[PDB]
Amino acid sequence: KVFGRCELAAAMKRHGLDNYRGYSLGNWVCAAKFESNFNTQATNRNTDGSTDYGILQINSRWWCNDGRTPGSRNLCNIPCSALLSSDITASVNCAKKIVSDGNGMNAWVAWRNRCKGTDVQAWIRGCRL
Ligand SMILES: [Cl-]
Ligand code: NA
Ligand code: NA
Repeated sequence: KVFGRCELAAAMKRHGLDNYRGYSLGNWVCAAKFESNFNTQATNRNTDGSTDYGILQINSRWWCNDGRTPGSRNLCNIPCSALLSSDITASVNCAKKIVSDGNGMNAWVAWRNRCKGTDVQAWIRGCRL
């Protein structure tokens, strides 16, 4: 399922992302846009066994388990398939685990590159009427 920009931003605000660990809402929409293009079903079969999953393109090497990434971790204790659900809640909760450990959103390359310097409050403008 591909979210509308404001559809997504609303949900991300209901999932408590607004300023979560120092990161305003537009940040989260900006990384979602530039990781998956708002599509909860986005995958990216990284060259080795690893695979980026869902709206925030979570990597199976570290966070979830697909059953195909030898000696990966599962730091969210979820199977990857759950990220592709079209609900963002699983993707959103594992992301909160990622931003606290201390990088934080730098953990997402698309955020690090396409969002860091931009004016990010623009990714949520016009979404209230
Ligand atoms: Cl913002
Ligand atoms: Na695995
Ligand atoms: Na979780």
